[PDB]
Amino acid sequence: PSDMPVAHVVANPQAEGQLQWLNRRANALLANGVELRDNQLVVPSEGLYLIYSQVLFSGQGCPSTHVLLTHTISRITPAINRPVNLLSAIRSPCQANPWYEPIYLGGVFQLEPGDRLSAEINRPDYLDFAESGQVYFGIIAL
Amino acid sequence: PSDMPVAHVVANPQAEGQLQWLNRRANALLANGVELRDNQLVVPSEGLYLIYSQVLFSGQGCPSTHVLLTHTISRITPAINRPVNLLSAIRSPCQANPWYEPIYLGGVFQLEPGDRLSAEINRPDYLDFAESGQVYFGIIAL
Amino acid sequence: PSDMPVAHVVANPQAEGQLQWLNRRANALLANGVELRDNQLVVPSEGLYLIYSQVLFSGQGCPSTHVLLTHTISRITPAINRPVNLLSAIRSPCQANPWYEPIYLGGVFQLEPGDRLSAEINRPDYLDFAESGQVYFGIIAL
Repeated sequence: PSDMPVAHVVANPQAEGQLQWLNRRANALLANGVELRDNQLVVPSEGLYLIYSQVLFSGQGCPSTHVLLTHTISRITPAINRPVNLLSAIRSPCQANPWYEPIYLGGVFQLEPGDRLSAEINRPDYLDFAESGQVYFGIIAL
Repeated sequence: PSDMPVAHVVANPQAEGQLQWLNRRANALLANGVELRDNQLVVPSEGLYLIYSQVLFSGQGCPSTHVLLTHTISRITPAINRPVNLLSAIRSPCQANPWYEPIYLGGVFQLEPGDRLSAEINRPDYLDFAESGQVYFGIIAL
Repeated sequence: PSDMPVAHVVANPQAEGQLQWLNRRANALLANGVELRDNQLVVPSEGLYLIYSQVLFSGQGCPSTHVLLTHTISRITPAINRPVNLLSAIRSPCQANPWYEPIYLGGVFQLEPGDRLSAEINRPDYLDFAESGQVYFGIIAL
């Protein structure tokens, strides 16, 4: 534990089905006001924050070529409750023989106290996580 | 609600042709000394800065296989008027059937007041600033 | 000037064989306590750190399809002197036309004084340091 608000949650291996964020420990972090509610991060005070997140996709051979992987970081203010696209990226893996497609999103944003941030993916069934650090989501107060 | 120099500009949808950075946007930034001139960021004081940027490429089927996507972050010091390769990455999509190839660049650098930073791409025809959060460029003073 | 611990080492072109981190100056960093020993970064004090790294892979035509590129950032505490995956990602280039697959890893972690951090890759044969800004590794104290 230390100064400024901070969070660094990680995927859930046993949650084989969806993308659930957990407060584990190597240093998976979550303190100084920041809390995890409804699988989302909640900022404490007003200020500039650094938001980042990565997800790894994995597949055993392509179906056809109509496959698209997406990762996004939306911001939900308390006034409204809509998921405005802060950081978004897309990937088209296609076109034994496995395939892997990682995605990283990073950026600095001005956040207001009470805000709710989240990181979602469209195809949580390719979501790879057969190892520590292959998918995470975090933020820090600057 | 702020203090250190900071910038987080984004692509321009209507600039269908080139990569133009904009700031007059809700969750976008550009303040505390940092200004956007000639489509480039300009640092205020001397110090360590975090520079990041992402771009998303999109295509509708490959031409052949001789296609290379590149994203770079160069530095230009006032006196020495010359681009310095700070962050660079390359991608080869190729080898009906669309393709999405994102690229993220991040790093911490010591900058001198008056410096001019920029983020460029070689094939602005493959640029895909479709939805929000897809293509951006920012920096922050640590 | 600045005063928190910081490091931003880069690949070694002439080290044609392995991934060697170098710190001369500039446009890379390594100061304020942080040192580079045994090709690894060593933290000075206890606190939250931002760790990032990127590597670029390059190839001249695929062998078959059984090729996997990996980049990882392991930790090593004073107590248990063994690695600890902090950030890991994988990529599969294959599904004489060349190819380019970059990988970026970023995250915030709580580090204890005396810790040793490193960034490794499984196939240092494609590790592409032909240009500047293509392969780097750094950290900063928040």
